[PDB]
Amino acid sequence: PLESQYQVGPLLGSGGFGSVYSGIRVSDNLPVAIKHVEKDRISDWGELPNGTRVPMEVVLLKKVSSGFSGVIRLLDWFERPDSFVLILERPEPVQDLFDFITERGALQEELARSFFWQVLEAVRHCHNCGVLHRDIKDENILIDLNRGELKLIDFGSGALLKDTVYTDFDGTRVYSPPEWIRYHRYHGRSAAVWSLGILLYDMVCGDIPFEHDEEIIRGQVFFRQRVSSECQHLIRWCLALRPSDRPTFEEIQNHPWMQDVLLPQETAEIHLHSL
Ligand SMILES: O=c1[nH]c(CN2CC[C@H](O)C2)nc2c1sc1ccc(Cl)cc12
Repeated sequence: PLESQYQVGPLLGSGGFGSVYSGIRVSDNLPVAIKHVEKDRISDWGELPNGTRVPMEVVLLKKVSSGFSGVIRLLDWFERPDSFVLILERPEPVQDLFDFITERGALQEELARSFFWQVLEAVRHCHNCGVLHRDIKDENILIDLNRGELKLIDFGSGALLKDTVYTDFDGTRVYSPPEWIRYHRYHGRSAAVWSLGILLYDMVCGDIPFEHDEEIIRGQVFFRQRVSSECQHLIRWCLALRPSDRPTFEEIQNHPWMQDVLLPQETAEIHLHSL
């Protein structure tokens, strides 16, 4: 047990009410993120395979951890009287997709296609593991600036994936679909695909398409930057008003705009400058 197996560093992130510290695993120097979660604001508890009462976030992290590098891995966790503490992998150097977009504006299609594809692979891997993220967005995506690999983070609004209707939601409103806004219901996959359309527009236009409830419900997309027709068609497809008109993961990945994606390595050399 105990907190001498990590050395705590500076607080990460530039705002918000959460607490995440840069850390280093004393045992082997592995860089890690130390995320503190308060009991008071966990609304969702689950119970572990061996049946302990933990935050849903932990149950979901444990279900998606494993060889595949597309989701940040939970390396360990500890409970305290008033909070849980989660130890996760930390790439170094790293930058979130929100900052990266703040710095570099709208991304070339080629870089968006490669980022977007790795996001699809990560989300497929969560779904495949029985986990629904429910807050896919540029702040919840890390870029490993050296290998050009993206990593999905923050399962704090997620749920077990199921085929029936969800009537609760706690993620980011401007990424949530029109069926949630109007009826307080949605289904997992189709909701996630809407958030993927918002994300792809964000990447190619440098900002999200909708801020207000009405624009979400209206679902009309205006492009403010030059964006190929195939990419605009994928986006409008993801943002179909009717859930059953959205594409599956498989159709998104077999879309003509998704062909000939760069490997992560090439993506970092070309767009992140590696060598
Ligand atoms: O689960 C997380 N949450 C957050 C916090 N935030 C709340 C604001 C944003 O949604 C995400 N950061 C991280 C994680 S894992 C992780 C791993 C490496 C690094 Cl460098 C940061 C993080």
